[PDB]
Amino acid sequence: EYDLKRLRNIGIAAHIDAGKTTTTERILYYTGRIAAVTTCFWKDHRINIIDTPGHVDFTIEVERSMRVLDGAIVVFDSSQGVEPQSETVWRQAEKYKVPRIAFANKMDKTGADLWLVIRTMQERLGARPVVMQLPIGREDTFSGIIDVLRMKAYTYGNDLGTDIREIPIPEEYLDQAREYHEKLVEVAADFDENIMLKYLEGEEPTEEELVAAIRKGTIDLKITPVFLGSALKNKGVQLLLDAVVDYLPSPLDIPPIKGTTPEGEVVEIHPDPNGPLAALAFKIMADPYVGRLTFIRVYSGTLTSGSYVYNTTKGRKERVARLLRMHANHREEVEELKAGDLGAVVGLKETITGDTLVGEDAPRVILESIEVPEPVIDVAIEPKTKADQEKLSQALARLAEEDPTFRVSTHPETGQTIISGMGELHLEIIVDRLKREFKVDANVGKPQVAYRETITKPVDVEGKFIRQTGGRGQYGHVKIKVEPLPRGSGFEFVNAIVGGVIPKEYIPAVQKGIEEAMQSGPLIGFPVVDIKVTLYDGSYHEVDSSAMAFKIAGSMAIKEAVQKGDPVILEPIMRVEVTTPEEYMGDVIGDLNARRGQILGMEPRGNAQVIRAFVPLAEMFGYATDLRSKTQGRGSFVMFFDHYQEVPKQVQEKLI
Ligand SMILES: Nc1nc2c(ncn2[C@@H]2O[C@H](COP(=O)(O)OP(=O)(O)O)[C@@H](O)[C@H]2O)c(=O)[nH]1
Ligand SMILES: [Mg+2]
Repeated sequence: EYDLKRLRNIGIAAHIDAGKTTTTERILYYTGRIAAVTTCFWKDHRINIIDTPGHVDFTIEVERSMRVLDGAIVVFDSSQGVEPQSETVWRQAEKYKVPRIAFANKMDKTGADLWLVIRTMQERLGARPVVMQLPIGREDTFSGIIDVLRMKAYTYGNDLGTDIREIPIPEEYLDQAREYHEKLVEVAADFDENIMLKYLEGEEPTEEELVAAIRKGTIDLKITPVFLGSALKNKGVQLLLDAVVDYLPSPLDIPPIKGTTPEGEVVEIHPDPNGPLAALAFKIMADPYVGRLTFIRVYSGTLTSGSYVYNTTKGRKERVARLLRMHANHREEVEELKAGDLGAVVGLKETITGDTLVGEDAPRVILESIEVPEPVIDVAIEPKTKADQEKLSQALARLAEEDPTFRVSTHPETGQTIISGMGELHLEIIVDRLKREFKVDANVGKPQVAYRETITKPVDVEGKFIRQTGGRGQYGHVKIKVEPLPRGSGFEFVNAIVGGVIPKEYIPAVQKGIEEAMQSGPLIGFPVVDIKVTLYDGSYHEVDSSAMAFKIAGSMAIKEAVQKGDPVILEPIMRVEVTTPEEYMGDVIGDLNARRGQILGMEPRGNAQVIRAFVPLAEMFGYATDLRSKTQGRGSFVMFFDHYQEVPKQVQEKLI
């Protein structure tokens, strides 16, 4: 009941509204005649369907979901062929070196041309797609599908899937069918030698030869077999399954994952159920009654239900209580989860999305990197009126655990809770996450940028404090030397008091006091970073001095002594991989250098052209729509924070 050669772990990446969701939903209907990844069966093959992100912008989620799957299907709204975003989604496919096939959906829709896809496929996606099926009909006249591979046709009596009759191709669509059979074998002959020789001598190859050959090609990334249908009208979907088994890869065709030994050495993990074990927990999905199910693709070895696996990313052991394969209607308990297969685990306390798992006495291989995002997008948030402040921070509790990658901070002045993250969308999703499924309605603020502040020249000034007989005598007096530290060298304190000049007891306050003003730079009101303070002189009032009057004695000096060291804003200067069609280069490169950018290289990937840059995050708000407009939607870009840098003189002056 387990042959690695019969699995087929696949995804469904479509432009929104192409039918990512409606194709799957109709894919289960046909499979199930007997939710992250959702196993199922078609002619003696298992087909674990990983879920690919909703919006294809999701990059990181996308990265994962990619890594987790073997084959993949692209769904094209056959109104517009490869859609602008369906164009962008192909980019991701191209990237992660994943074999695939394509689905012309909506052939009933008014606006139903196949060739439209084919043309703008090779034309816009550099695909060299191959035609395997020809419609019988056009719009709402669409009556079937021809398989030019096997030279037969299927018909569809009703818009249901109740009626599918195998019919010999109509005399009408015959001369077209024959031309494309040939033209195809010309692509099969491109892979099999025995096929060419039979094309020439005029011999008909064999269905296997054909399909066998076409498969090497689909797989080895040299084509993209192309079928069509309407998932709405329930036609050609079966074929699409007959496709997947035929062309889409088992976990044995795709290459082994690049895993990293702890010594640095990066070795390759070969799909072997009877060897050391490792897996990837990509999806921490919170079930109802069962609890924290974490979803895992297994690469080597076997997962036994009731065992002790090692969370290699965190470092703590985990116990696998039950092993689940979630199906279309119901769950499933299993004892094994072998290699190349996918599923759900029960237990695993401290295991988050991405964490790698290996088994007890097994090599500690990590599969995912170590990216801890520098916090760059600050967002301010009052509750509704402290009716929703209740379930505000108690809401962050669940959110924090399963995702480490975001600050939470109460802002100095306004006391507004402040959420510090990576990207913009990263933050926006949580608003919908909170103002809806968390029942935390409230007052939101515009994304801000993580400006930090610092000095440049070394200063040397004090910070007294006097409030005598109010209510009992109060007093305290510091004298400090501050100098600027190198970038992202952060804080350093030094105590060079001679002795006795200030009481030993009261230093903590001076420190607690410095630390409290470094949350408010004089330039805007952002955390002062990169500095070296030195307490060296002072005075005290023997009775009047107190833990309060030296917290203030000290705060009054870090505040004051900043506005003297020629203060300076620093800003987040990002790193960008913008994907533009080769035609819009001279156009958007201009866009970067308008946003104080500094272009680095340009290296080709696919029919496209990618460009590495140094735009200030400060100049990035709305860059999506500005590039979607300059590439007519064809563009796409990704950020990866790089460093903090100074702001130029004219940049600062305006910053108030
Ligand atoms: N004409 C036509 N419309 C479809 C078909 N499949 C899906 N749709 C429409 O696609 C829209 C959204 O598709 P959806 O399942 O949400 O795809 P997704 O947005 O990419 O996940 C729905 O409003 C459907 O009516 C099809 O085969 N033919
Ligand atoms: Mg959808």
